Amino acid sequence: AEQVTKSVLFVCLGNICRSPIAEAVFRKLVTDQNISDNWVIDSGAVSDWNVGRSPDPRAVSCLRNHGINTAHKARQVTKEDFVTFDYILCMDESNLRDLNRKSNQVKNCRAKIELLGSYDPQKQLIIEDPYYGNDADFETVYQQCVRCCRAFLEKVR
Repeated sequence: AEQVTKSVLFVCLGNICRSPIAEAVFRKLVTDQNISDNWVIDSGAVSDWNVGRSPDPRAVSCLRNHGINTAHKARQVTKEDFVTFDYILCMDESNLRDLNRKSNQVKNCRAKIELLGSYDPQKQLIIEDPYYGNDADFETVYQQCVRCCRAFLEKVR
């Protein structure tokens, strides 16, 4: 077994609810397909408000419900992110606008930035912020992530 090394950065506003879910789901996909050795995976925030923090407890228990774990600490997206990741996948239009803006200040930006939901076979473009919702909202986010992440992987795999 030998290939090339790819990388994806999952992005949300706070990197506390959504992207940690996407990231963890994605590591699990890769792990299950015996391709971890060829992937660099990470998640970050548009905002710096929550850096250093662990993931919302509802996100942690949602993943646990699905047999998945995470040890993520919130971090901010940085300028080098744009030259080091193959892809930057975000949750909603606001994240999208925000990243595009930053990436501009980036000369040799090589990252492709897109909505993770653009990969949804069900076409639910946006991954709604679950912060003020309840346990079922987290569950629905997990579900979207699963669909989108499987779809994404099948095409760049």
